[PDB]
Amino acid sequence: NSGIWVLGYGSLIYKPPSHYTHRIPAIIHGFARRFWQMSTDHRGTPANPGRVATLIPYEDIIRQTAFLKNVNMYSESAPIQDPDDLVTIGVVYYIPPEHAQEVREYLNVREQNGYTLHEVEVHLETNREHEAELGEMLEQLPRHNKSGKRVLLTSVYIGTIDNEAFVGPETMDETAKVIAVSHGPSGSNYEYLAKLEQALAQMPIMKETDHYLTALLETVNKYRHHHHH
Repeated sequence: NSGIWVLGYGSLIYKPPSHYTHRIPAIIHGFARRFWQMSTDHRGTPANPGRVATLIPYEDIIRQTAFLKNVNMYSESAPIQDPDDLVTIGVVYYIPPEHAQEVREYLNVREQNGYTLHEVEVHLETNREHEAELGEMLEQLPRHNKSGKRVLLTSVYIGTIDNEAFVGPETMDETAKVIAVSHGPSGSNYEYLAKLEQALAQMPIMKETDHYLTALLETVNKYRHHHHH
């Protein structure tokens, strides 16, 4: 078999697949990350479902007024004019052939709650070590005409707007109250958001932006420790 490239944009950024051998920062164009997937098994419960991350493609954004309004509200590029105006940061992992089959099965079970497997293009933000170890591969990837970055086809888990766990569109006030208090077998819903925002904030990817995630964390923090009990 071949190896696999797996894109992480939520908890896979800071709780990675097993056995990976490369981990590269990745610019995902044409998708917005939203906390519009409910979690009844990890970060919430059947009685009180949490919220976890999913990616919403441009082609779905432009099919509902509520989605288009929400992306413009939080984006510097408002009004969003084209798919490349939507930017989400993540990382891509390489799993070598010897482990790809087993890691795929682990990730399928880890993401069982409504995610499906897709293939998307990302722009790589490589460092010099990546360029030393993977230069022969990078030279064979196309360079994007606008960004000048190498473009890589990578697999990705996405809760599509059709899946049973999808709760979008949801206003930030409603999403933040749920994240502030939900808690499941994996831990608090708050930890999932806070670790994701920290893992992105601590990535050495500079400004060359969708403010949703930082706005969400700010709202969650205001609601935290102000529950009725």
